[PDB]
Amino acid sequence: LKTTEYVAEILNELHNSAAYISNEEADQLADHILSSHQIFTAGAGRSGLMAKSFAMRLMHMGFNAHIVGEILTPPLAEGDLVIIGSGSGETKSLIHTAAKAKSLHGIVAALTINPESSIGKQADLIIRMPGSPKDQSNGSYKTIQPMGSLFEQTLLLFYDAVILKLMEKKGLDSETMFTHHANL
Amino acid sequence: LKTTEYVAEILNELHNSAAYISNEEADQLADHILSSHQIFTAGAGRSGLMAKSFAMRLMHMGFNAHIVGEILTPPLAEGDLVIIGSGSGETKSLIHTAAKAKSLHGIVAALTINPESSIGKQADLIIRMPGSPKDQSNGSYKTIQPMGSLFEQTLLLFYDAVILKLMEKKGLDSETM
Repeated sequence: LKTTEYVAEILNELHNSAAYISNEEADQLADHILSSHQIFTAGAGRSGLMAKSFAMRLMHMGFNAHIVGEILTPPLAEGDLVIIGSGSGETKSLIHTAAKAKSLHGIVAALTINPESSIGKQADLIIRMPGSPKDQSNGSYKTIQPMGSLFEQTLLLFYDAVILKLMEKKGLDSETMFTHHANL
Repeated sequence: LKTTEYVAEILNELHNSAAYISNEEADQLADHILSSHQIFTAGAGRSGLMAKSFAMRLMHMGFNAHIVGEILTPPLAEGDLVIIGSGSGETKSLIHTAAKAKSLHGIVAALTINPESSIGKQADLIIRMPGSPKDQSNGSYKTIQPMGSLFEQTLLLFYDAVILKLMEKKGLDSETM
């Protein structure tokens, strides 16, 4: 295949995966971002990178956004949000993050294939992601890509869409858009 | 209005945008990756995040992948490839990177909206990205999202498409990874 055909193939995969996400949980996420005084994102590897890109945009929008596990991460307080992207829902690091977060009476929101997983079970809000063996045998999910790729891409677009819904709720657009980005 | 609808909006913007890329360039980037003995990715901010995603997946295929500007990045020798993602092609940190790389006889590929930009003029391979004033005035390029969002999403999708082409050329699939 041509590289551009692979791009288009990828975008085909992302269609079946996207829409399939439930609005009620998603749109609830945006309200939590609006209330909580602090917001933390989290993920491992490539999912970690996507979490970072979301926190970057949130900061640009002027939320007190943070990334779990960086050098200058502040302590979570009661009420703060924690957003966790994890396919498996099993990554031991992020289990600990959710558990520790709930103990401090933070709110945990998990984005995962497996709502029943160790991370899902802890979450106050689950945004269920496609990729289940049931989804695959269904025809509701399929992929040509090495493991993680489609789920990681779904995180990005999903995160960026949450950005759009926050702009809307705050009455802004990609033209007005004043972003708080680094200077030096 | 609803988040899943905005997802679809983004999907729409990507369909118009993504495939808008030239394969002659693309497949030659895959060609270069298989040639060079060391591969370096590069970017700033979010584009930097995408390039880290690339290098990681390139690492997974057993390529000699690194990311410009990390603690353990080794020195570039002649022949090596450096892949640079820059919307405007005018990020100062990356201009230097591009410059230094060529000045060391490395091969430079740049993924920018502006081929004649500072970074463009330094590159051996350009992968022109969608977003130009022309394409804007044309009515072909529209984005409802904060600046760079679309270019960045595109970078990621392209990088993962390039991974797939590399798998094809190496005769492997999702399983063998």
